[PDB]
Amino acid sequence: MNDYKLFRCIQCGFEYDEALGWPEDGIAAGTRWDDIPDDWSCPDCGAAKSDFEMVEVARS
Ligand SMILES: [Fe+3]
Ligand SMILES: [Zn+2]
Ligand SMILES: [Zn+2]
Ligand SMILES: [Zn+2]
Ligand SMILES: [Zn+2]
Repeated sequence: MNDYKLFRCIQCGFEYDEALGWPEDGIAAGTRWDDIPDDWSCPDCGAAKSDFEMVEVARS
């Protein structure tokens, strides 16, 4: 499947999940990383999207 991916802020550890989005900022569940506008930042420390690393997750 086109699995939904997890991305971890390299500065504070916050994790964005494509499956959940970030509704408080208008980012719908299912929003893929490349489709998030660049005005968005880590909600917990302000780091830019470029400061995230994709997380490898196990099969489910
Ligand atoms: Fe952060
Ligand atoms: Zn797959
Ligand atoms: Zn896209
Ligand atoms: Zn915006
Ligand atoms: Zn940065």
